[PDB]
Amino acid sequence: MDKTNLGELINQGKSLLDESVEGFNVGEYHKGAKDGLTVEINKAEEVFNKEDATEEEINLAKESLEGAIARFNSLLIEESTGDFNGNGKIDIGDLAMVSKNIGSTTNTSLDLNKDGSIDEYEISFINHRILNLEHHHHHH
Repeated sequence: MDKTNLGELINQGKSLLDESVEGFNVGEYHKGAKDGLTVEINKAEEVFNKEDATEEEINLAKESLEGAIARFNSLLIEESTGDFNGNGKIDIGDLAMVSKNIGSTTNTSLDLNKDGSIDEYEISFINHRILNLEHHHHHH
């Protein structure tokens, strides 16, 4: 069963984008995700079922398949992206960590989306988590 790299990287691909949704919190990404993970598909599926999807197209189509899904996977406000500082703190990372670079493709370690640019996609969660963090007095 050829097209392994494809059928193995795409099966989940079209199932990810079709499972995920652009929203603004855990389980939903901001925007620009539905494309990447699909762009790899549009380019992969065309290979998955391609005839020349031999030794030339597979690896050629798996490239973005192994790097595009890995991206979108952390686009839906990574189930645990809240840890912007990377040490375990969700309160200032929005007004000190993420908002700091905003639009930087070097510090993707704390981008709810991981689109390589601290933008709205990365503020969505905190912006909400901050407000609806507690209802007693303060502190987590």
